[PDB]
Amino acid sequence: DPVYSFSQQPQDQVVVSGQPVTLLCAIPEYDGFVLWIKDGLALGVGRDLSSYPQYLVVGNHLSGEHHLKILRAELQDDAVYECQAIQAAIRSRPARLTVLVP
Amino acid sequence: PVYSFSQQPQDQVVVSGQPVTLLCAIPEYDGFVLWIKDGLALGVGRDLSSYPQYLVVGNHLSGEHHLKILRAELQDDAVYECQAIQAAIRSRPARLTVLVP
Ligand code: NA
Ligand code: NA
Repeated sequence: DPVYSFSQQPQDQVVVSGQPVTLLCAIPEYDGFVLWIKDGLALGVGRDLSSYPQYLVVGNHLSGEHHLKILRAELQDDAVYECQAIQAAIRSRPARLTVLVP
Repeated sequence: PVYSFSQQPQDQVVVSGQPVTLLCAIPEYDGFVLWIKDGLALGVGRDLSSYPQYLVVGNHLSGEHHLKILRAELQDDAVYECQAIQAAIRSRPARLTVLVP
């Protein structure tokens, strides 16, 4: 089987516009590339999501954490997100973020 | 999108054992390009070192990021797309049909 497994995977969430949200992703003992995918499109490579001011990879990389923080949820963030590892060739379960607008 | 594909991959039928190239080009784009196979990214840019069977080829000066499958096998029958991170564009998906003797 895949040498690697996820220790944490992102979960579906309902959030309010303007609220931060952290989607969890962790892979123990894994020192390769991790990508976050939003509706099929990669947001960046590793911690470099510099094309998206609204998205930040956080968590303790020493703990194998690659959490996606959406700093201020807006309706455009209502999407399906997944975490995947290139060298490990594994994909997390997909997580739907529901954004509700005040 | 300030950027667009000059070439995108097309569906292709190939026999097991033969190489096959999937075209992808984005003129004047100096950001990241990824190849995606059945929803999974194969590498970043020219670094597809996790897969000895897949090489990115083509003239990078002309913005080409062609995927060369060196020796098609049954496990390579899949849907492929190329996509650009900073440009935030995805190509059309290309289905590679691999036929076996
Ligand atoms: Na960012
Ligand atoms: Na390779």
